[PDB]
Amino acid sequence: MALYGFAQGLIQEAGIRIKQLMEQNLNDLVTNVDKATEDFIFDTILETYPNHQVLGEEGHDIDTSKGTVWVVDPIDGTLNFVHQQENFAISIGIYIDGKPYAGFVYDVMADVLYHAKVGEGAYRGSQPLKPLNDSNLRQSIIGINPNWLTKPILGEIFKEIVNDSRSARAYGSAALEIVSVATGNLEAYMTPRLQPWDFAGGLVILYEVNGQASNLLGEPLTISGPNSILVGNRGLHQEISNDYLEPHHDALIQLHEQRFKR
Amino acid sequence: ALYGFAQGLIQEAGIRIKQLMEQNLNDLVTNVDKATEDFIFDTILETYPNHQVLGEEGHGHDIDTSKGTVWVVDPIDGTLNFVHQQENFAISIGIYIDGKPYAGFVYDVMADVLYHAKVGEGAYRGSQPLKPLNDSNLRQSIIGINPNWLTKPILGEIFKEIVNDSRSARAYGSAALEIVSVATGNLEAYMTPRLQPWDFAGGLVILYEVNGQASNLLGEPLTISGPNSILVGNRGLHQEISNDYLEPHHDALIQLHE
Repeated sequence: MALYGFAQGLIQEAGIRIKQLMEQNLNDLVTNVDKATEDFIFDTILETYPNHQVLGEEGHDIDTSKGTVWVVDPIDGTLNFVHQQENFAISIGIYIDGKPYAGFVYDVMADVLYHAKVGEGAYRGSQPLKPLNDSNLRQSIIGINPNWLTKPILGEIFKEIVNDSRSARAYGSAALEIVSVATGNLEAYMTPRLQPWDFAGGLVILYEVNGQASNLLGEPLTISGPNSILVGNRGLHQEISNDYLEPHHDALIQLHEQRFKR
Repeated sequence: ALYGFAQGLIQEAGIRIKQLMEQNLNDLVTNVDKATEDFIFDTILETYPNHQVLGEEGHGHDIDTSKGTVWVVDPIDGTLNFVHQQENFAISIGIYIDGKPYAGFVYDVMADVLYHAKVGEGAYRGSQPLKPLNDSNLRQSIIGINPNWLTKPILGEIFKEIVNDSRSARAYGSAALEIVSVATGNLEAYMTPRLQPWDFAGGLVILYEVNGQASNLLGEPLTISGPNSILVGNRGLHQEISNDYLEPHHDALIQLHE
């Protein structure tokens, strides 16, 4: 539990430093807080575990299958931060020899840390989260940014799933949206593009409550590269993938290759 | 005093919803909505016999909302959020005198935050005053709009271009709290093609008191006489969205509106 405990305190303490920076200043603050927060997180890890690797948003050619890897987003939801001064998270996923060990998403402005060690359950603070139950799409609320319904091809494909869902939401922080699936606040969430540091922490929490995650082609998520994202309770993950994205697989493959190849 | 009375009243309504959720441990939302509206209605009339109540649960259907003092109330704004999230829903109460705003109240029940305003006297988050809004450019603005409206044949095109130019979009699923979100600065604009009076009435007073503006999609003023489309924002991007993006589609909107 040692490294887990170190991560937990570190992320909370980095949250306190984010609020201190916001106080002093009472689109340039967010860049500055983003760098401050990653340099603190990087330096504290390096001081204590000198051989650990850090895959970070702020930039810190890394083979994520070898040794211990911290994948960090200092501020996930930067626009939320700039415009609302809340609804943004620090996110930390920790992986050992390519394999998930622990995940953390810290809602800095509510002081709520979501966290999970692989195998040991998922938590909101000191309260355990319950396993997820299956839903049908017809009774589910889903997370999806309205901007994706405007895009060529992607638009038409996401329209049907929006149409069948009961309703749709979008909160602007991917790590917090994936946690909203883990807590049952959304039955599913999707986006065509996310960096590893936006899903790594959230994914560990999701998996402890029996949720599932894939990309839009049903392929597993890994921290080796950016990807599209579909997460949900088992049941309706399989309905969205099987009945709504499957009939459009070739078009999704083409989008995927255009976005990610090379 | 009428203002203070409504403040105490909306909070007690919330305590009772919290009680019915607590005791229950999708028929819940239906019964809860009824008991809250009946509580609100019985408490208004018992102190103010001569007032009326235009209610989501069905009190005052077709009353003529221009005569006298009129309480326009939604007990659970965001019924889907209530069912699925047990949070992100609000009680909304607008008080209108002679067809004109007097006061507004939206109570985020699970966060225990009351947003309130009396015409001419400022808007509040509990006891903290809310700052007046500044102008934003559309390209630097976050807008609130549900993805669903982008699926519809004529609407989807009418909103497309405004989603594209805007910096990003969000959707919370409670119109009363989305309007309040425009009044607090968490959103720069919010829009939808259909909303009942009980879902905007309380929110509009809060907004007007921080200098935001509100109209329908055709730039016409909103009233409590019936359903309408909605566009709220700070002044500059209200004007940017209406003038520049909505105005070209007036004839299609005129048609949708009837």
